[PDB]
Amino acid sequence: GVPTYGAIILDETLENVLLVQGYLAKSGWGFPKGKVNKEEAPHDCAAREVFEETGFDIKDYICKDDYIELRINDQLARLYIIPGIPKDTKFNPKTRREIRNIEWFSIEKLPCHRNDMTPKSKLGLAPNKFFMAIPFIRPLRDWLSRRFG
Ligand SMILES: Cc1cc(=O)oc2c(CN(C)C)c(O)ccc12
Repeated sequence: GVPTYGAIILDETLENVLLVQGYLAKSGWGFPKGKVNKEEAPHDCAAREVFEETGFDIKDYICKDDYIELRINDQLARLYIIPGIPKDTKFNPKTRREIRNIEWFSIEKLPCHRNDMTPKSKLGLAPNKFFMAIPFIRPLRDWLSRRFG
């Protein structure tokens, strides 16, 4: 699979993160990210995708050692961690055809797994509008514990 790069943007308090809402197959909330072009560097893909989806340029903020990276069905996804962005920042997707909304969310109130259906005696997971973000929440919390306390 083709690797994807993007960003976990936090506010000044480290309480809140920035999520984007897609359409159709991407109909819930996730971190801004996308597939890398041929010969494009990780950090440049990250800045490009985040800019298309939020109107915020992260080029001069990226720390090349500061990221979280997961494999998800044999696709690599790396999100660079960008702390200290004020909540009064104007965001503005370029691609209005891809992005329905942008909003800040409380990290402690976000879920880190989806719920089962054992109250109903049925296998699988109940739907969750944070499906795309969920895998990154627990790594993010641990990474923040370590780097800050
Ligand atoms: C929209 C856009 C196109 C592109 O190819 O690269 C970008 C980069 C990366 N460097 C500067 C080339 C940005 O930092 C910010 C925006 C873009």
